[PDB]
Amino acid sequence: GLKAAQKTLFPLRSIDDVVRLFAAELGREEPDLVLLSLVLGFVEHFLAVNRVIPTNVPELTFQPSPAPDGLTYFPVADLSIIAALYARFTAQIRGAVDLSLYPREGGVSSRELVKKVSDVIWNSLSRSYFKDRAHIQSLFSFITGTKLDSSGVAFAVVGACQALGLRDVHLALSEDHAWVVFGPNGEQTAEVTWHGKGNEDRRGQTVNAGVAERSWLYLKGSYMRCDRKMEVAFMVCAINPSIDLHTDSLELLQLQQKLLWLLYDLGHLERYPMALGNLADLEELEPTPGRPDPLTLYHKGIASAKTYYRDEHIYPYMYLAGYHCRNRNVREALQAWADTATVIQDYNYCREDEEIYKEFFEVANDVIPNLLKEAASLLEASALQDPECFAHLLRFYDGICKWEEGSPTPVLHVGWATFLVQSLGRFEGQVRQKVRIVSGTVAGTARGPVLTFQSEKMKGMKELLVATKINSSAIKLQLTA
Ligand SMILES: CNC(=O)O[C@H]1CCC[C@@H]1[C@]1(C2CCN(CC3CN(c4ccc(S(=O)(=O)c5ccncc5)cc4)C3)CC2)CN(C)Cc2ccccc21
Repeated sequence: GLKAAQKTLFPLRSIDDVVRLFAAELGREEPDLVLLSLVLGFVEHFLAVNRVIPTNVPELTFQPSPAPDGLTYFPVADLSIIAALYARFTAQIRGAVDLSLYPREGGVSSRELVKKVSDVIWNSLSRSYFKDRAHIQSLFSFITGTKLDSSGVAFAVVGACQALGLRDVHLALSEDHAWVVFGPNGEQTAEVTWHGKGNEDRRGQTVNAGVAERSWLYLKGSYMRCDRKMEVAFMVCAINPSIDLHTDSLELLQLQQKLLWLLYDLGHLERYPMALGNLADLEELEPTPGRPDPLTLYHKGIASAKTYYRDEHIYPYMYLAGYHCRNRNVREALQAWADTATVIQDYNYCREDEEIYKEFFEVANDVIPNLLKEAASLLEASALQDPECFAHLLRFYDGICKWEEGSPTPVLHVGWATFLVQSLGRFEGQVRQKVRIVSGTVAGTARGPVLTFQSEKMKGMKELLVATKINSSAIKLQLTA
């Protein structure tokens, strides 16, 4: 329930008031996920979902404040409103799950109980709604509009488990999926939501099969296993400032930025590489004085991935590659994309890994080709004369070819092939020839750029890629084989 220490910080008439609430709750032994998710959901609703202030609705009020170029109206999170919704949730879950009927062997939650709570959330949801709809992540959505996005279901199951007093059930995240972790050592996995559009219902099942499959979706087992603090972080990263496709709520941007700096300072993003990248993106738009540069943050994310996740994550490098791409840094962007490909090389492409495929596809056949086309125009009155770029480009295609190896479905098709030739061509033979494609001569040590191919496809083409004249026939045929 809501304790006196929580209720005294209400009402929340500003961003700074909401941050105070989070700061307090993060200090608590067990931060209340339900309360924090409801508050965020409440403010997001009026700052992005429906910005029109209600004319008839009493008891609901707005707080005027000076804006940095007139006035801004913030939704006042009243204790009456937030507690009413909090009460509705706890009522709904407690009045559906009979704890007496389940034996809590030394506090450890049984698989049967986990599945029950998972079913309560699942069966409460609307029969038909657009699953990729924005602002349907928070518990405010589950209560007010009974709609939740894919990862939102998993967050709710964890929030609901917490309400029931089950302090061992936690959120488990990958880079494109969410599930639950529980057990006496927290080694029992349970699917509690769906993935993609029409890929069957694996709910209630274990994650073991996807981990063994070497699929990017279950990150070969080196996925995030949240604590209550990392769950709060997820919640903050889940803030959606999008009003529409081209505009954003400044208050929700300013709110997500402040909450992430708070989380950072208590060291709660040290195991969340994608959060460091999100904070970096926000620091790029409106940098807060005193705080580190976006590049410091982009690399803190990469550092986190290498330290706590065996350097098996893709987005930390994508976040950096995007920043350099935005800043037209070409070599640095192509370096970062080549690093991304080195990670995906020891993964196998499975049907459910479609999101990361679409990402590599856009960079290989749209983003990189545009950067090189732009680079070519700027030459006529530099990165196309740098041999390191051409090495990075080839290392990028090396990782993708290596990824395809051992995969049940092919990655590279004739569509990838055309853009390889085009991109190779953007570099003059003289520049291409400077890159030495060496397999190595002596293993270890005793007491122009150099590149080694890991993939068979790229190895078989080493001589073709470096030739003065490009044989489109052979290069296309070898990449697609
Ligand atoms: C923010 N951290 C986080 O955990 O946000 C959670 C919170 C709620 C769900 C959400 C998420 C994430 C969202 C972030 N993307 C990562 C972002 C970073 N990208 C990114 C992709 C490509 C490039 S590029 O360089 O190739 C490029 C640049 C320019 N033009 C073309 C291409 C640059 C940047 C996407 C990851 C998923 C949502 N998701 C649907 C389910 C989910 C599931 C588990 C964990 C998190 C999440």
